[PDB]
Amino acid sequence: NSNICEVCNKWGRLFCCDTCPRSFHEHCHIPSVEANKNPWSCIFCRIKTIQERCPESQSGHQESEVLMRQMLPEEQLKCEFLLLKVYCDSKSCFFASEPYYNREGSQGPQKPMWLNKVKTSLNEQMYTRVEGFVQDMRLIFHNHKEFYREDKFTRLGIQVQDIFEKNFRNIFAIQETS
Ligand SMILES: [Zn+2]
Ligand SMILES: [Zn+2]
Ligand SMILES: [Zn+2]
Repeated sequence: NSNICEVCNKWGRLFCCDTCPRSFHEHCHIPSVEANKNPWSCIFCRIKTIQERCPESQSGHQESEVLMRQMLPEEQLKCEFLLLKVYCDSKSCFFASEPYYNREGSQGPQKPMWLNKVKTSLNEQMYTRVEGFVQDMRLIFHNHKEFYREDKFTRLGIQVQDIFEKNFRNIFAIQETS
């Protein structure tokens, strides 16, 4: 197994996947690494199994159809994994914890949002459809773009949004377009 956490790339107290060589800190894995279960399979393995059981799940989909899906167990897992993929980028640190807004010439957003809040919301089963999760994720970056205006710091929002969107299209097998 790897000797660093797959998500944050640090060593420490790691839990090892029994079906691939990845390792995780307890609260870096999403959901948090389970108390027992021997063997244990990580989220990357669980996602791979879904695809393998239903190869046609990788045929292309319309975003509008994906968003309206109810958050049954497999859609819940896919959103957990998509959230994890954003945390895997080190630039996610800027969007992880609750922000605050005091900048000359800007007003804070009406509805602040951050990754840890989405993480809690998923854990507490607060989203009933995929749309709920995706709207909150996109809101994180949209709030950032609006607040930071012409500062070059706006680019961090663009960059982390691109990681989100690429992973969304991959995980949910969105039909490729130009
Ligand atoms: Zn970690
Ligand atoms: Zn694994
Ligand atoms: Zn099938």
